Amino acid sequence: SLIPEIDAFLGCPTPDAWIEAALADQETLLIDHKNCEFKAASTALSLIAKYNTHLDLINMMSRLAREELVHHEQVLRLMKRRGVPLRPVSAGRYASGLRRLVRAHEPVKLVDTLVVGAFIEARSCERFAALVPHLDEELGRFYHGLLKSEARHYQGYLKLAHNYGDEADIARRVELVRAAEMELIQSPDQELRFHSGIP
Amino acid sequence: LIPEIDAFLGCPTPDAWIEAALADQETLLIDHKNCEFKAASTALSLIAKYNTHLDLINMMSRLAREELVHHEQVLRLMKRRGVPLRPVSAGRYASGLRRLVRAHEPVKLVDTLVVGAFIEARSCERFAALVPHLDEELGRFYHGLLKSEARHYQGYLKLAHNYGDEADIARRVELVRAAEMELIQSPDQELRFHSGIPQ
Ligand SMILES: [Ca+2]
Ligand SMILES: [Ca+2]
Ligand SMILES: [Cl-]
Ligand SMILES: [Fe+3]
Ligand SMILES: [Fe+3]
Ligand SMILES: [Fe+3]
Ligand SMILES: [Fe+3]
Ligand SMILES: [Kr]
Ligand SMILES: [Kr]
Ligand SMILES: [Kr]
Ligand SMILES: [Kr]
Ligand SMILES: [Kr]
Repeated sequence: SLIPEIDAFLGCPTPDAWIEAALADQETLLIDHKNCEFKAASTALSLIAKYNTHLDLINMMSRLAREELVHHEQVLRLMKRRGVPLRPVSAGRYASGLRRLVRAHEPVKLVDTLVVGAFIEARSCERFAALVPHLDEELGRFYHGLLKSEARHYQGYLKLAHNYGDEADIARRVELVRAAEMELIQSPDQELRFHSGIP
Repeated sequence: LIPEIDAFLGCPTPDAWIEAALADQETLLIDHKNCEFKAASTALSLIAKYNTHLDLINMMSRLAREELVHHEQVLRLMKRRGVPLRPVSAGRYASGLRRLVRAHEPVKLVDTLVVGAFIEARSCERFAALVPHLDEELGRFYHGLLKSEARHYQGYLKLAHNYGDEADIARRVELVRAAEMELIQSPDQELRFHSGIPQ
């Protein structure tokens, strides 16, 4: 069943405890979300630069980066309308945690990087969906719009991993990262971030 | 205010540069492609550095998207013309100009933006020098990129004035003009879009 459904692909749902913390501090959530959109754009560019002879990756990543930059700009606009000031919010543990599972040897270092991307995007999709019933109208609508783009990016990242890797080795990678990702989501965490664990 | 391009710049593109470029248009295309990418990349690095300057962040996010569209257009054109994706290392020009930037704020930022204005202004002037010597499709593509380069030159300089200091900008402009002219007029071992004179 190539490219499963979001809840099938993921190892756990977003905890209610995370949701409660998120609702109690929507301003730091927004700030971190803004930063996540940007980071996704910059990650895409770093991939283009590392894999500069991989034409398929380059063309998908350049387009993806533009989409993520639109989202970054939209989060900024919404922050502006609602009087949310900018302030520094350092990166959470999640994406680094997953990047540590990545192997050091090409070409498998690439397929793993892309599987990690598929997980980040799948989780963002699931987590937006968990959030939107609890938000005000304009925020819920914005986040609903985003969750649909996250589902496409999840597919995009998995398709690209299959473009450069073998079914079995990917299936192995997905199993290893699934477990690591569940642990980061379910484990306790000393901070609120979009992809933090339970506080 | 904002000077016209030839007035802002310290010299025209030498005729010897143009001769070299026309004899090696595959390398020029690949480098051009890389420059569009590097411009998006630089724009993102600025957002990450100046992650609280709202005007900077909004201009730079938009600018990156536009630069990535151009990255993609040059790739399309490379594909139609059988230009392979071979690595071409970065020329001296951009890093030569950055060496001029002072280490201290808020003047490190102004400096960086004026370097930005010079790179964009030179790209505009150099595309215009090339257009009349190129085939139909390249001529039209490079002509369509002139307008945006002039606008980006405008944008960077306007943003410099947002964070300066009429006198301080004027002194920085005078200094970068000199170095930039020297980077363009001096002999260079490599053909790039922003290389100096051959030999
Ligand atoms: Ca002049
Ligand atoms: Ca050929
Ligand atoms: Cl765009
Ligand atoms: Fe996004
Ligand atoms: Fe996304
Ligand atoms: Fe451009
Ligand atoms: Fe430009
Ligand atoms: Kr939120
Ligand atoms: Kr988010
Ligand atoms: Kr996100
Ligand atoms: Kr060219
Ligand atoms: Kr260029």
